[PDB]
Amino acid sequence: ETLNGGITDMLTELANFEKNVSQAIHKYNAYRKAASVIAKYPHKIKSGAEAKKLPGVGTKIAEKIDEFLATGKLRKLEKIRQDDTSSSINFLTRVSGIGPSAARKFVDEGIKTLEDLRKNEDKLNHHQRIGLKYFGDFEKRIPREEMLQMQDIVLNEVKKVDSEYIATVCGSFRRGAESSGDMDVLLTHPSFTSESTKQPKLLHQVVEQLQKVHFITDTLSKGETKFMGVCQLPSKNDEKEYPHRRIDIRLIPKDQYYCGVLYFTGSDIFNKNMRAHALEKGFTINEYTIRPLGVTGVAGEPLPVDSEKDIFDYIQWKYREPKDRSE
DNA sequence: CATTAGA
DNA sequence: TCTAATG
Ligand code: NA
Ligand code: NA
Ligand code: NI
Ligand code: NI
Repeated sequence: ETLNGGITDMLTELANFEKNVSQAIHKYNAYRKAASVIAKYPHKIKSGAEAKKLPGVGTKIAEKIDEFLATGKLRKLEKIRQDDTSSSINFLTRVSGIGPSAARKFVDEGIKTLEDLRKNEDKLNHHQRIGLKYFGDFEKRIPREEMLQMQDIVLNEVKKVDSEYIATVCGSFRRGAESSGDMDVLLTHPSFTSESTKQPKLLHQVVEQLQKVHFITDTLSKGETKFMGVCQLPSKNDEKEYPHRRIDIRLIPKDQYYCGVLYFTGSDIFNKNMRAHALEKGFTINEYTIRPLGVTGVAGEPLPVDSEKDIFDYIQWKYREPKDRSE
């Protein structure tokens, strides 16, 4: 956690670089497992060899580990850290909709910078266009102050179109989070569950609604169960407008909401932890259900959940207010 | 770990 | 269809 720091960080930088700039999944895949066990390692890694003894530690990484131990740096790391080609991929990548593949290809054509990107806005697809469009706001964190306003609106409409709708702004926001990076709305309605053959309009309806009044301003992608957009608080009595923000809404079969809800609320840790516990207590938990553990090894059987509580009850835990879903 | 675009 | 991208 700190004894192993610098080693694991460089190990990560190393990996990142392979996976992006280059296309070396393995190398990249290599660096991480390494980066992983060395972090679990309980003692100060004092030398290559010492590390090397690890699983996942080859001579290659060892080699690097020495050089790093030896001198506060690493050349390849210094060289990569400098490299404009590589530097660039690192950047373009930020743009919403721009992955590494694309990052590499733009770079090859010479689009390095943002400006470059604009001039060739033609080469960019919708998503990416939008990305480039809201580049700045895409980066800004959302204040819960605003987080609250947004939520106020969304629930308001959802209700309006259908009083039967169930919506939950999941995420950190749900966890008190002073700030948040983007809104996640979990949707479900009673007339949509595991079996009942869809009702696409169900998603569609509300979407309309939300753009209707001007909350949704664009569509990143919209399909029958997952809307992905941009949205924004009405600019008041002017002098101050609101930044464009990423927002996702997903429809769910009412017969899986709470797991789903549980699930997105997280935190990552709250999850696994709640996850490892449901296990001893004879169960299995995942993004949509909870199934009693069968002795024969495994077993199925979706238990009936009517709220986040039911889930705990099941695994017999303490109802954890989201506030304290932190770990 | 899956859903949507795209080409 | 595959392959990319976001979550
Ligand atoms: Na080894
Ligand atoms: Na990106
Ligand atoms: Ni998100
Ligand atoms: Ni989020």
